Parts: sequence; structure tokens; C-alpha cells
Amino acid sequence: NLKPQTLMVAIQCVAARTRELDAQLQNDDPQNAAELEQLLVGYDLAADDLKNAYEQALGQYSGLPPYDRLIEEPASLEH
Amino acid sequence: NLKPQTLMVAIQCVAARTRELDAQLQNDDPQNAAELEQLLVGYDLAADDLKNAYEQALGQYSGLPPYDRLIEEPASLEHHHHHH
Repeated sequence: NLKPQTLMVAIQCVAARTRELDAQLQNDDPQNAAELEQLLVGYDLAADDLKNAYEQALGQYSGLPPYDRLIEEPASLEH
Repeated sequence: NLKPQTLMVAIQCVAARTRELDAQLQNDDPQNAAELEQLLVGYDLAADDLKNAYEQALGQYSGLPPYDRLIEEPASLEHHHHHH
């Protein structure tokens, strides 16, 4: 089974792609947006499975950050 | 301990972010190139691990696709022509 560093990278990358697609929905053709919206529910299901695995890892290894810090949106994009 | 569908999503999301960073490094005046490259090392190590995990998740007679199809570059599949 996967290394904890791999879980961190996967969690980070899935969160980033979800935010990047959400941002485009408003100016997208509704026809195209409606199709993305269904794909994005699949991303969220994968995100939950990943969180469950990471929580198990937190009980087994030392030196790992809290889950909520991994999925935080970077400040440079907020302010 | 991840479902096949979860592994497929992770693989494609990591590949997509990798393409985005590759594009930034190939452009004019990349900022903090040494650090972008440090990030890419990490992404590739995760990609290798996810690939081994996907392989192990396949049944002996699975209906799931080859790993190489998941990470193929979208632009490489396109063709473009104006009307004559």
C-alpha cells in the first residue's frame, strides 16, 4: 500500500483540480458546465476515500500534517 | 485500501498538475525554476507509487484500461484543419 507522502500529493492535486474547474463553470457554455458538474461529484467521492486512508496513516506514522492543512486553498490566490 | 475508481482519479489529477508545471518551466522567464523542479521530483515519485498500486488492483481478467491510456497527453490526440 501507498507511502504517506503519496497520499499527501494525491490529496493536494485532487483539491487543486477541483478548485480550478469550479472557477471556470460560470463563463463556460452551460452544456459543457453540466457535464463537468457530474465529473466533479466523482472527484469528491475519490477525495473522501483518500481522506479515510490518510486518517489511518495518521495513526501509524509520525511527522504528518493535519488533513485540513493539506486541502486549504493557497493564500496567494485568496488575497 | 483505495478503490480502483479512486486510483484512476488520483492518477489523472497528478498527471494534469504535472503538465501544468511542465508548461510553466518551458515558458519565458520561469520564476524560481529550481523550486518548481523540486516539486516535480515529488510528483513523479507519487506517480510511480500510484501506478504500482493500480496494477495490483486489477483482477486476472479485468475490464479496466491499461495504465498508459490514463496518462496519455490530450494534445497528442488532436488534429486541426481549416476548410479549403
